Amino acid sequence: XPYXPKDLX
Repeated sequence: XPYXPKDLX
């Protein structure tokens, strides 16, 4: 997604 860790996105 718009902000977070690599595998969240």
